[PDB]
Amino acid sequence: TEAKHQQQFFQFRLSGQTIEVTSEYLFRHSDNELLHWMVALDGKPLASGEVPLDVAPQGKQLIELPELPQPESAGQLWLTVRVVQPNATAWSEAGHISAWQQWRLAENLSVTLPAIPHLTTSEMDFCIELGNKRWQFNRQSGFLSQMWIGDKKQLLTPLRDQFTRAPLDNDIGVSEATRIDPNAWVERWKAAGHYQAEAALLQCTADTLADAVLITTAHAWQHQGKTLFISRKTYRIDGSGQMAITVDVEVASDTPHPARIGLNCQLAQVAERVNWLGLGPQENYPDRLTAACFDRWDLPLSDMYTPYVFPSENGLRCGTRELNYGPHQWRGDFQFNISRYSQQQLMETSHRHLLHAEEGTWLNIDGFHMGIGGDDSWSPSVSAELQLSAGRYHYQLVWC
Amino acid sequence: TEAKHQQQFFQFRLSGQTIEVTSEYLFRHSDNELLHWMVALDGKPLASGEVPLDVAPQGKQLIELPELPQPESAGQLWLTVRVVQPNATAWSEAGHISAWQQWRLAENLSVTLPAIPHLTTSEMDFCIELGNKRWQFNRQSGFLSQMWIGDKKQLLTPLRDQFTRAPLDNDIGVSEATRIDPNAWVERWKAAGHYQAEAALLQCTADTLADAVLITTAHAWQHQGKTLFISRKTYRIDGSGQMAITVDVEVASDTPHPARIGLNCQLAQVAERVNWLGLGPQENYPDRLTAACFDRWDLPLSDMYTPYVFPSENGLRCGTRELNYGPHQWRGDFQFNISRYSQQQLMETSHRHLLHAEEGTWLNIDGFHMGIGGDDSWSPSVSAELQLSAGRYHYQLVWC
Repeated sequence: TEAKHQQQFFQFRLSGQTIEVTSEYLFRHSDNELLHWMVALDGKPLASGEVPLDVAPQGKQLIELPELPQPESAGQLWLTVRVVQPNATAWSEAGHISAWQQWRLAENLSVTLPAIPHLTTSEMDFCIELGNKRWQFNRQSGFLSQMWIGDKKQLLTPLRDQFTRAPLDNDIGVSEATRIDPNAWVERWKAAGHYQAEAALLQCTADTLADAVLITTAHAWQHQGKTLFISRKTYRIDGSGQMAITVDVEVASDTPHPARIGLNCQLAQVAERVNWLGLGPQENYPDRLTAACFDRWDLPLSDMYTPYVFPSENGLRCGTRELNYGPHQWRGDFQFNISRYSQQQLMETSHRHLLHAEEGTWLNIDGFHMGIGGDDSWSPSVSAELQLSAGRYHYQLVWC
Repeated sequence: TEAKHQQQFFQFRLSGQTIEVTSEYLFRHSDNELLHWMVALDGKPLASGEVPLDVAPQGKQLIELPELPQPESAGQLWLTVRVVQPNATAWSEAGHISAWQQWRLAENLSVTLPAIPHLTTSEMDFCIELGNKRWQFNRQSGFLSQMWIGDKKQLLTPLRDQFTRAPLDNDIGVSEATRIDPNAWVERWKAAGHYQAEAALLQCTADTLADAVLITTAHAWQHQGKTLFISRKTYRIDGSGQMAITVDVEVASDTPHPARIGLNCQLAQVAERVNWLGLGPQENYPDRLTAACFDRWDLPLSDMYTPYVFPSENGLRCGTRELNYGPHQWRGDFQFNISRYSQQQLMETSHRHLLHAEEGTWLNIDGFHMGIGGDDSWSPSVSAELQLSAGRYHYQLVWC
């Protein structure tokens, strides 16, 4: 689909209210083409229309959109156009989409303003109660170890920072089985000990505010006395049941740049659908997301796993502002994937048919994710602006 | 100096311990050239050496550095090389530097761990007392309005967010006085109301931790019912006298990208020197910083103001991890300028001789600063990666 979008024969430019369509056909007029446009406010459709394409080969057609309805709610307005072929051809069905493009329109930042959670202090854990719910923070590990909705535990594995991915074929960087590229990203990550790095708890305290509870943690990841990453976190659990998570990550400049900076947990839930506001229905990465579109997407959970024959990191969706899985909701500005296979099982399994679904749902939420490359697959091919080289990283997430 | 660095006739590459020098002379051997190298750990010199250059025209010389001393103190090791001409020529004195380059070496992230400040609540202000010191937060404006060291006030103007700069000639985008470019950055900033935008206080509360005090603020900047920017802040005043400031800024995607995202205040101090760990002795911008070097720099305060004949934003230093001015210290990862002229007076004064020094010191500390452009001066010339287009911005600062 990335190939389809980049190779599309119509190119689009949005002046202000005008869409300029350019034909990259050399010989045919656009005689089987219908432009559909839609304006949505973070997934919700506000306006839509249809305009027949009437563009010569290598020519341009100006399409003036009507007066768009400047809404009242906060959020980002998005314009999406798609060229549909209303007639079947010898090679395509009626209604075939041949080209599309999306733009941000006007944005309206929200300035609207929003019991009290109870903090139990044991020597081994911090427990925060609000209503039926509980949050449990292991004071020895420093991680949120368990969550309670009603009577039922929500996690099978604690919420923990993750800096690695199960390596893609581009990460592995081999074209002949007998020759290993020592500059390959997986060779550099393994030699740096990214997959072996142990978290050293630096700080984990709890403070009761007059409207919430604040858990502060700091961890250092180390391999052989070298600190690779430091993760500083604050968890703000308010009376409205939200858990605001702020993460500041420092990466040593001399370590190879990590594949991702995010969080990972094994949810106890196995739900059927994934619902979320972000880029594209399909899998998209920071290096490959131009074909994706921002919208509200809703797919079965099997659709969020790409069954590459050699298993690797897969199924990521970027630009996500909201993710819904069962009763849980995560908001912010993140990338995610979600599936029944941990990154460890993906990395250790040579064939997709040897994968087995693990008992809950593995959730990877990334503030930051490296590009996937692909200029070739036998040398480092992620461009320098798609590498996580900034050294300090910040992201915020809200879970309910 | 940026022109001197980019045009230098020796080019450098650091493999691992080896410096490869490439000559861009066509006709002369490097017969008046001495490479000086120095390794420092955040300004402090650890090792240094001298190596005569012996490179043919268009040739290469490999220089293997000795065993560098792997230090114990946290911080970033930096390698700086400079080519000096030991002999005078007809056009240069003895000791003339003709070329230089700096690299990051190994980094060691710090994982070391560090009374109680008293919070007065009035209806108009929050006041935090610790020792001799006081911090005052205007509850109606939401800003830190005054600071006390001993008996003496430290601010003449409250610490406030700043999203504008006094426009450069490239921002103004005019080459003929009769013709105004409506796409010029200053025209877009003025039409969007960046210079007129009024801060609307959303939130300002205070919470007393068991080791510090936390002031939380949120502001919205608006022009004619459009929210341009939202600034969310936390001020953490601990028992060690530090004030940790965290700022998260949201920018509306439909406003023109702001010239800077930072803080600005008028310090009551007028001190003689500026001392700081960051890029270059000279003024450097995100678009123009390759000639600068990371080191500890110490200049008179007049050296931090560039007296451009048409006054504009000037004197910024990027990549700064620590800034010292009188008894104050700011740490983090910021850009700053410091001078006796506010951005307003710089913007309103047509000639440098019409500037008058204001009573204290104007401090601008930027998390983020736009590039200055200069491909031409009569059209928009800041490249897209040097524009503040990310929409959400985070920076942290510590004032001590």
